Amino acid sequence: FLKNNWVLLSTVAAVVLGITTGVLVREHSNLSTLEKFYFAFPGEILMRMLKLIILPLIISSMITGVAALDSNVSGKIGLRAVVYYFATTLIAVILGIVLVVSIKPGVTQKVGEIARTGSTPEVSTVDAMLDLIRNMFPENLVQAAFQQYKTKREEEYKIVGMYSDGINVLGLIVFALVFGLVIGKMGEKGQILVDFFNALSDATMKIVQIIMWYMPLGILFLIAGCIIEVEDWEIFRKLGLYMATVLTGLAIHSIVILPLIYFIVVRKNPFRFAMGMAQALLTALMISSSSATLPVTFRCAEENNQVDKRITRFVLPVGATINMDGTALYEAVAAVFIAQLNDLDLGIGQIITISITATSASIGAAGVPQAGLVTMVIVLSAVGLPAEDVTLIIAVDCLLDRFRTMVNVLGDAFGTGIVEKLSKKELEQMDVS
Amino acid sequence: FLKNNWVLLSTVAAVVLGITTGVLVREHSNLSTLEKFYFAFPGEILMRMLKLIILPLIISSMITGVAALDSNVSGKIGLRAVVYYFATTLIAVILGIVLVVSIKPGVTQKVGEIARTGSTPEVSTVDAMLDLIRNMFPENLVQAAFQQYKTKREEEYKIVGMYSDGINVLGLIVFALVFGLVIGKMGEKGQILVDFFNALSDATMKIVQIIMWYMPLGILFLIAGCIIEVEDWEIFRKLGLYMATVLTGLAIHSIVILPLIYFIVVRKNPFRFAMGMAQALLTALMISSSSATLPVTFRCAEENNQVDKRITRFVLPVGATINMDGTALYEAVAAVFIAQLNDLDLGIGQIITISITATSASIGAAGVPQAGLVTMVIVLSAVGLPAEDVTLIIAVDCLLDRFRTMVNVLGDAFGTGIVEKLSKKELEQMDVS
Amino acid sequence: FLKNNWVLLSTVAAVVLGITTGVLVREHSNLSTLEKFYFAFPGEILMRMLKLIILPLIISSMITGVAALDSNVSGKIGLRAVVYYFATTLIAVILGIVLVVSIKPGVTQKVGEIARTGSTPEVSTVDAMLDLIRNMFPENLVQAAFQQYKTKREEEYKIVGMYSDGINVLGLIVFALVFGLVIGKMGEKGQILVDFFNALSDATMKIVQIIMWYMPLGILFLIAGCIIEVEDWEIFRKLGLYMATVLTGLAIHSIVILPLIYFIVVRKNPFRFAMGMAQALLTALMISSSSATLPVTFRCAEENNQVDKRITRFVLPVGATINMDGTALYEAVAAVFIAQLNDLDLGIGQIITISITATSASIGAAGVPQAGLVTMVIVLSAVGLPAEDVTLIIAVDCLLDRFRTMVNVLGDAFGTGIVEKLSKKELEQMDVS
Ligand code: NA
Ligand code: NA
Ligand code: NA
Ligand code: NA
Ligand code: NA
Ligand code: NA
Repeated sequence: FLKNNWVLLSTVAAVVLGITTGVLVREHSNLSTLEKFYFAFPGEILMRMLKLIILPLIISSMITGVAALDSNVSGKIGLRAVVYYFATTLIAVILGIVLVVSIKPGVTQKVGEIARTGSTPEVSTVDAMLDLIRNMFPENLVQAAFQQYKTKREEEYKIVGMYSDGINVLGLIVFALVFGLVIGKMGEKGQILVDFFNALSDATMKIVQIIMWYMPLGILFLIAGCIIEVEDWEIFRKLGLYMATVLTGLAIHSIVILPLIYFIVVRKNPFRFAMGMAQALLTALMISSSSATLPVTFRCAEENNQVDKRITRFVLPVGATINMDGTALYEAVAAVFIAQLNDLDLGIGQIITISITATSASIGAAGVPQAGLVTMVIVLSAVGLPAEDVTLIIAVDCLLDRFRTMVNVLGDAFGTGIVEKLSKKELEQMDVS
Repeated sequence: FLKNNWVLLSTVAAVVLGITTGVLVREHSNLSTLEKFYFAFPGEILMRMLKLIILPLIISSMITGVAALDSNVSGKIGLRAVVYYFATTLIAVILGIVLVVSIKPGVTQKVGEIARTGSTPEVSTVDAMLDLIRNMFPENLVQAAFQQYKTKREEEYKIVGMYSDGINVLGLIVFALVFGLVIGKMGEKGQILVDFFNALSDATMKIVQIIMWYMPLGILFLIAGCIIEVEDWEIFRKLGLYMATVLTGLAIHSIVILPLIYFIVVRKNPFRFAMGMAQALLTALMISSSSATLPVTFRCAEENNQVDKRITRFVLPVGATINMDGTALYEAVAAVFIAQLNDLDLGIGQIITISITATSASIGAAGVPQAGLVTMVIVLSAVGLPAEDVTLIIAVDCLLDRFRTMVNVLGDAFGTGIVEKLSKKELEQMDVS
Repeated sequence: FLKNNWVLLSTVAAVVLGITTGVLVREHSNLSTLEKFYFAFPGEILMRMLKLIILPLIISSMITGVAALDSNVSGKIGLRAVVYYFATTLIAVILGIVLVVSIKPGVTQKVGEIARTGSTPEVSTVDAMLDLIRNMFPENLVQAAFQQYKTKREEEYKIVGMYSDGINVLGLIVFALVFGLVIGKMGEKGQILVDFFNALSDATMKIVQIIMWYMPLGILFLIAGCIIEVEDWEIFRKLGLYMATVLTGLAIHSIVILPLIYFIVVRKNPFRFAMGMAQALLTALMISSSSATLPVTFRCAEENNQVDKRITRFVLPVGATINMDGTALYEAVAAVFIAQLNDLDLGIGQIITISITATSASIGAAGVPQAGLVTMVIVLSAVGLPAEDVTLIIAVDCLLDRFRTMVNVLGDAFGTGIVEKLSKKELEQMDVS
């Protein structure tokens, strides 16, 4: 049985050992902040090693995937993927809103009882959306590989912009799509670039295979340091009903809505598809990042589920960037819970604008130093609530982010198969002629 | 008639509509600073899309152009282009000085009457020239793609340098020329690099062709927001004679001096050459940037005027970087006008040093966050005037910069044809053997 | 005799003329700080031109060298090189410690008599080593080409990290080694990348050949400005015995230890090997940088000593990065001298930990804005001395750094030949089959 499922067994054992070690250490010892930081060093090393891979993999994969297909086939496949992503995000938002409204978690809990943690950023909604469009079209290609643009209102007001660290994934993907479309039409004139980027993609995948050897040791310390950070369980008991509502929404979505759509589109049992993606699901639940787990999702979807490479290389990065089913559900539930916490009544129009803002904000927001907090503030402003109410939820974000990430990865994995089945005729036509 | 001149007709219609919209909006409505900024969003998007193209196009074009020619042919062509650029800049400076001296605009106008706008930077002349030489030879190739070097005097004085945003075009072009010279001599060993950069150049040109579709909508809002910014026309009336002198100099240069030299060198009617470049001229007059309009100039000069690609790819980027006929004329006229504004008499030696400083400063200065203001301050210091007198002219810089840009582009376009005619024998000899 | 040794003769003449000019200028004239800075402009230009070459040369050379060999041959060659580097650094540290202890320079000199210069940085040992491991694995490939990571302790303490300028050579070399290993195994799939990087390496070497023409003029002003900076010779007389001890250690190492090991391993006379590397030795003694002189060492070792390119391309960059025989000897001598300056007795265990800290700190530290000062502070903290005692030695660092650099380059040059002789069978086996 070994030498075939060694990676999965090692990951499971590392997760179990890390949970046990975190519980034992935190319970039977007292550590300072500096010692707690020093305890999680291998996890940080694994984090930066996985971050090192994102740029070459995304660029080469997008260019190769777009360049392989014809222009007409590419347009159709992209349209189907976009429609699927939008529909799934909207359904997730609707389910979240319905659940949080029905359960009514915030009615009993008082605002004064709940403690406050973290700091609230200052957000302008229009400036945030305009910054999103600006980052769609960067000014410098080299700067976009490690930096992003942001505008702030300053003084009777003037807008001033600056650049800060953090890779601009959206602009890079837009440019990679346009470049692959252009070099596909050149034919014999652009073949050398196609070969260059194909070789680069293969090399990056082999490097990821190398990193997979060290992954378990970093995973152990990552989950252990996640457990050690929480000082007390009283806040967890105080936020029990809200976390239960969020987890119920995520579980219902992942177990019912996506498998039902998959079975309706492609007449196959979706649980074998989910079993194929189990390794990527555990990776997403541990690392808690959708872009860093992309090569694992690539490998799972291609080797286990026998999905076509032409569909996968195109679909997976775009889904990793713009498909946020777990996030939008979270935002909606948190917004309505905060509204119920105060003595504020919610009308039908308020629910509608909350849903629209959550759907657009999650899809648009691909990466920001504080992306979730900014989008949560935007939703709260849309409903009219103060931005300072975000502090109430921050205590359990480190715990819920992992489940949100794994839900996003599951959505992308299901979507790749659905789009592959939808465009079965085009692939046959293209390969025969 | 359509489907052949659609781009030109759309650009003309967009310019007319933008002027009309700007006039109507500013006259029949009152807007705040924030609303004025929000009104020009499509123009800013077009700006950053055009800036995204500069780096790959310049690098690939320079490498391909130098690598195609032989070393001896390259040296001759470069020498002819450099001599033409220097001579045209010197003639422009002389014409400017003669005109501003003859008209005497500053005699009547009092210094106290003219209002003051903007902020005056602090400039050291020797430090500025040394920074120019430093930027000729950058320390890092990756950093030079999006940043530039500057030194300031601080304390009995010590020099401290730092890096700020803004692409270092001069250093990139120097390195690209050296690299293309080196890989041309390698022969069979460097062929793969030649193929790589040829394909990159073709892809970049196709991407520019894509951007040309959205250009008109951005142009409309660019010219409209340019018109809306000016608060009142009283300052325009107060600076009427100075603007008239500058426009007279630019028009005389563009209509007489360049066509005469072109007709003398190559026995052809230069107005058909200008008609071929009309699209690039309108692009430069709208965007007001010489580097961003380079692909349009490439396309016009190659498709319409049937200029050789070997000459064009070498000549156009260098001219875009170091040929500043419109700027030097502006600087000279502004300097002498400021001198006439005060009770200061100008001697022959003062005129000579003004002309020399304007010629060297404009040619050397290719790109700086505030390039024109810094060079104007340098010229004022050379004649001995205070740097605070720059504030008087800033009011109409946004209007005059477009005409200066279009004059620079026209000079480059004429120079490419003149150099092509001068080196007709070398091309034939190289292609036969 | 000319046209064959023109570069060497020009360099020697430039060194002599620069020493003469520096002595005459400083003695018969008085210059301000600004004028002293302006006097060394050509040297600074040569400095930045040599820095421009490091990134492409290192990346292409490492990728090409690793990709050429088989995986098993690569592992053996790397292991032999690593063992040689560690052994030579340890021997250098032991010799330094023995010499400084025997001579006893600090017994007579009082602490109060010695003047203090410069500023002492704040260093945390554990944070420094963790930063070294972090820089081994960077987060962004584009950012690693011009920036480095550093963590500081801030407030009951929290760790905050930031990025500052300075190329991350260690992370780039680790990635280049892994990439070359991966693309070597791909075979026919990775051939285009191999060709690309081979051509890039050849082009970079030709560009270095171009820079060699301007090198002498910059060297003259570099050595002249080095001489002019020192205000008085009294401090040199006060630090005479310490400088004599350091120079004795360096000379003994370079003349006895390395040639003896070379002769023992490969039965050849090592002084002809040293004569071959004379040009690189003078380059290192003038520029005082090990990475900037790497192409000169490449050319000397390949053309003059007939060393195999497969061994050289692999060995020389790693040695330039991690082989610091001169530095560790310096650190040990300085530490023990500072200890003798105070009324502090040194035990055997203290000597052992000093030697271990010097050996590990010099090898690990490849490049930092203040690398020597930080490692000296680390050693002083390891022995328990205050970090403020570093100010005593800074006066002669600009003089001693050149000798340290030339010792490092000599060690790398000897190591390449020793490793080539050790792995003679593998090369024959690989080329026959
Ligand atoms: Na979705
Ligand atoms: Na996703
Ligand atoms: Na000119
Ligand atoms: Na120009
Ligand atoms: Na060593
Ligand atoms: Na070295």
